[PDB]
Amino acid sequence: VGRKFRIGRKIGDIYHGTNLISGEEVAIRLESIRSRHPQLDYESRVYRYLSGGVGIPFIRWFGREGEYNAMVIDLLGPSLEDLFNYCHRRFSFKTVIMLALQMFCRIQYIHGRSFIHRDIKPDNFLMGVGRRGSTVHVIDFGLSKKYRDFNTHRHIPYRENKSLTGTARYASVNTHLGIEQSRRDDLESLGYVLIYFCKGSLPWQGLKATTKKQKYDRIMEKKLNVSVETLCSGLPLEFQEYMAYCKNLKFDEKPDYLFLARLFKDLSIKLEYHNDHLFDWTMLRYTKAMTFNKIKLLAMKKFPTHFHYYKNEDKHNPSPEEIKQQTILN
Ligand SMILES: NCCNS(=O)(=O)c1ccc(Cl)c2ccncc12
Repeated sequence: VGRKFRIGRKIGDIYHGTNLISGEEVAIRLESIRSRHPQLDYESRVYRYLSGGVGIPFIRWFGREGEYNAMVIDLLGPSLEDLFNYCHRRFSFKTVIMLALQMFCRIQYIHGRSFIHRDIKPDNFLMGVGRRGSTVHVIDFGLSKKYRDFNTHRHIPYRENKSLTGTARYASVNTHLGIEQSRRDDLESLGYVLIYFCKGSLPWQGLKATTKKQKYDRIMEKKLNVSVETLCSGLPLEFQEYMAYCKNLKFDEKPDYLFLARLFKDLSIKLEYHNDHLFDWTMLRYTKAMTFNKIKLLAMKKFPTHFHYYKNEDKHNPSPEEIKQQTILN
């Protein structure tokens, strides 16, 4: 039903859909007019302005279908959180770095297009269905705002006392303080996600509360009490360096994107990694083609170079060479 793709299995408000014209697969969402505070049309406009860039979902059609407005995107495979779960909530350093690299360029592009995503969670990073199944795409711009005016490139004025949006686990510290969000906050959230991929957990998730605000404040307290080098407890120098730079950015200040890109790329070169686009889930699926704790042990012995991990008890800054000894182990 609908115009003019047919919606099917629920993957709501997101449903699996079929292009009747071609047979192409379609991810289609419809909002619920008029409650509560629907914004789908605005998001569709954001997509339209952002189109042309890599890792940007393509809106086939947006309009009003029957009662509800509908947005239509081509299918984009699993999120990085679903792949996170598929790899037992832990990524190898090669995957994390490669994900961080593409994520950098995607987020850079958005900032180049004068916007900021302001959500940045693994749930909002989807891979793709086919040939573009190696690329990383970005979704949900419902909270996105343009930070600089388009022609004049003038930054939006400084504001405070506002609420936080939207997920506290990956939220910036400044956002908890009710500070207007700049580019720096997108990058800080990104850093939180990278640690989330390395360790598999964050110090503030899994807390106790009686109300949303009390929940946010408790996460806020934990984030303030945790040092930068403490949360990068078993991670290389570049991981601390990234978070240090991002938290020390002015509101108006634009990030030196190439510096953070080189930061992770040089770390990759130190570790003798490559942009093979061979991720953890890729090689895990391949070995499984021939619980899953067995498969993981097998895949490591097959590709000893690729799989390097984080040890949960370590309070340490593992040298590139130290980590490269996990290769000779497997
Ligand atoms: N792996 C979870 C799948 N996410 S999904 O199908 O609901 C999905 C949600 C939201 C958007 Cl914007 C999409 C875009 C393209 N493909 C799937 C999309």
